[PDB]
Amino acid sequence: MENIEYVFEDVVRIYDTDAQGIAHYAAYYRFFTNTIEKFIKEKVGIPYPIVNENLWFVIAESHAIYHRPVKLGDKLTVLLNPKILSNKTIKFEFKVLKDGELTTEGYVIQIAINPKIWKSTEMPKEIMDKLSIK
Amino acid sequence: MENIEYVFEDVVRIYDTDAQGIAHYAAYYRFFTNTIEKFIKEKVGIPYPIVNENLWFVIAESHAIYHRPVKLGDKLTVLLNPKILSNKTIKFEFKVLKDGELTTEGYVIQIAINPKIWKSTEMPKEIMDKLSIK
Amino acid sequence: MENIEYVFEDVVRIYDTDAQGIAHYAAYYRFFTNTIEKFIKEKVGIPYPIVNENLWFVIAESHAIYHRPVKLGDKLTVLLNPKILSNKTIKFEFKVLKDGELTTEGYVIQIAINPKIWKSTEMPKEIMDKLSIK
Amino acid sequence: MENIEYVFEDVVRIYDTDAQGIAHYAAYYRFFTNTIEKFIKEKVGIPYPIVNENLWFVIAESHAIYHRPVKLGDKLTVLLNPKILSNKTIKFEFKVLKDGELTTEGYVIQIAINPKIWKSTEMPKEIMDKLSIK
Ligand SMILES: CC(C)(COP(=O)(O)OP(=O)(O)OC[C@H]1O[C@@H](n2cnc3c(N)ncnc32)[C@H](O)[C@@H]1OP(=O)(O)O)[C@H](O)C(=O)NCCC(=O)NCCS
Ligand SMILES: CC(C)(COP(=O)(O)OP(=O)(O)OC[C@H]1O[C@@H](n2cnc3c(N)ncnc32)[C@H](O)[C@@H]1OP(=O)(O)O)[C@H](O)C(=O)NCCC(=O)NCCS
Ligand SMILES: CC(C)(COP(=O)(O)OP(=O)(O)OC[C@H]1O[C@@H](n2cnc3c(N)ncnc32)[C@H](O)[C@@H]1OP(=O)(O)O)[C@H](O)C(=O)NCCC(=O)NCCS
Ligand SMILES: CC(C)(COP(=O)(O)OP(=O)(O)OC[C@H]1O[C@@H](n2cnc3c(N)ncnc32)[C@H](O)[C@@H]1OP(=O)(O)O)[C@H](O)C(=O)NCCC(=O)NCCS
Repeated sequence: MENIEYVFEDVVRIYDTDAQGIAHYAAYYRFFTNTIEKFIKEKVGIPYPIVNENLWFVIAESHAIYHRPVKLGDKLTVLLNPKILSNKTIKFEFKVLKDGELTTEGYVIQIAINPKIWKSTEMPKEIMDKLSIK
Repeated sequence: MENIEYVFEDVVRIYDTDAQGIAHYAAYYRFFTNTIEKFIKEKVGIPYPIVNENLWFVIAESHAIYHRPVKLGDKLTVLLNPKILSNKTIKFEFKVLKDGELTTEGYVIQIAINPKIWKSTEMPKEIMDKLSIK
Repeated sequence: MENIEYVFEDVVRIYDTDAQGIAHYAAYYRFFTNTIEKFIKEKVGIPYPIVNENLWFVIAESHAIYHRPVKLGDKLTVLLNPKILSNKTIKFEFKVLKDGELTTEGYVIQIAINPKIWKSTEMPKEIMDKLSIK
Repeated sequence: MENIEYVFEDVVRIYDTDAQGIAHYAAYYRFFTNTIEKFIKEKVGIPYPIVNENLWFVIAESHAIYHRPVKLGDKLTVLLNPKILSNKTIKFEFKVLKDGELTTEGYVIQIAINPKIWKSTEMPKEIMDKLSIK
């Protein structure tokens, strides 16, 4: 449980599926959004992706490779590997597994911005400090 | 085309379906949201449901009776009957049809609010004036 | 563990909100589906809303009143009251609370069907014996 | 009508946004799915992503870069560039513009499959003859 902040688990529900009977594009975002939110909560102690009126996180890039399908009722495990690319950027890599078998892998790059001017902004030292602890 | 502001048509797409192969709960909201937005645009000339920083519309109540299923690729027609219940409230009744055959009917009650205090607020006369014209 | 099948807790997420800063129409479906799904699992011990190839639950009617908004981060408690209307239809009444104040109330009505012919069907006694308790 | 199959226009809706006041991850799927669906209809004359019981398209990989945000009400133009990678896989590259400035770029890769066995399958010549034009 030492790395538990990097592990998120849940089941595929009706609203994660479309008529092809497999999880859909937006369902993977719920899964990886839940994983990043927990991580930040437990590692940093702050809300995500809206931290405050002067600091938000927005997605600058996204990628996913869907190796295998996941169906309604599958218990998924998501594994997170955050990489701090700068005082403005984080790549959250993730893997999705069913019973230890990889189904999906990808990443999202998020940028810290001050939403009032809507430009990128350097993350406070407190947050960087928390983020550097494995 | 005189009542065209009350008529909205579109097809059911992949993302309106879940694994039961029929349109899902949120897909009807896209359909009825598109219908109300067009109506307000053409009848009133303003954006919806966020009109400005001092005036928004939020849903206070909703109802739907789903008589028949709609499937991927169905061309749906939505018919709107707005009833102005007060200077603060509108019931947007709707019907959904496939080839003239009713599939769905319901309503949403929307309230005008000033979001800065988050309380109900009376709609300007200009808007009421526009809304009263059939 | 008194009435624990009937109580579900959840938290408002970024994907539950729209630009009005509050939970949107589909979010409430997320909440009540989770509540109903959990109830069925614990009380009947079966999957929901697709039980098997011959037995599905489909929504016939939905209703909600939104007394108060819920926002990103709020924790919520859904209370369920299943009402068995017939050998084949259930009305799942629900309330949403926040810090123990009522924010939302509603119901969905669900009907058991055979999806191969798409007509409603009596719930098996297996299932009805278990639902009939409590 | 030069390259009209490749151009799609859409508008950002309330259901395309989250509490950050901008279009969210799934919204972009809404846009590019509509773009791809329209292209397939006009170029090949078939439904997408479910062509028939023996032929579906499923996403194998997705990628996007979000240069600029889009907001509620913005009109958008999606530009499509289909690249045929094999007898069974297509890479649908896309750009999103707003007031003719680049906001977003990406691709999804789609594979033709038989869903009854769930293995990839060569696209029929009917379909490939039509896709191969332009
Ligand atoms: C259908 C599926 C199993 C593919 O089945 P398969 O036939 O066993 O897959 P293969 O690995 O043989 O792929 C077939 C071809 O596609 C190619 N392919 C797979 N991924 C590719 C990609 N990312 N880019 C380009 N080509 C790709 C393979 O190289 C192979 O090429 P080939 O013509 O040289 O043989 C697929 O992996 C799948 O079900 N993925 C799940 C998709 C999903 O759930 N999508 C969710 C989107 S939200
Ligand atoms: C499956 C469906 C066709 C019902 O099929 P059916 O068997 O032909 O339907 P019936 O009209 O005979 O309904 C069966 C029973 O349910 C009852 N019922 C239907 N709607 C009801 C409701 N709103 N409240 C209470 N009971 C209801 C009927 O009165 C009937 O009662 P009975 O036991 O006295 O015979 C259903 O109408 C349907 O497919 N609706 C589409 C649902 C859908 O697309 N849901 C989308 C949700 S987002
Ligand atoms: C904004 C909100 C608090 C209303 O604030 P309020 O100032 O207390 O508004 P009121 O309760 O006095 O109601 C406004 C008026 O419309 C009427 N009204 C409210 N709900 C109604 C309903 N469901 N049907 C018909 N009329 C209704 C009221 O009677 C009142 O009329 P009145 O002044 O003549 O008495 C509202 O309850 C709310 O925030 N709801 C939650 C919105 C939400 O989260 N939903 C969207 C998610 S899908
Ligand atoms: C806020 C926004 C304009 C960035 O503003 P900006 O101040 O110009 O930020 P920059 O372009 O200088 O990039 C910020 C930093 O992160 C880096 N960065 C940006 N995108 C990156 C990416 N995709 N991968 C790795 N690093 C990246 C930049 O190189 C820069 O680092 P630097 O200062 O060392 O050069 C951003 O482009 C944006 O609004 N994107 C749209 C967000 C959105 O709508 N997406 C969510 C919907 S799903």
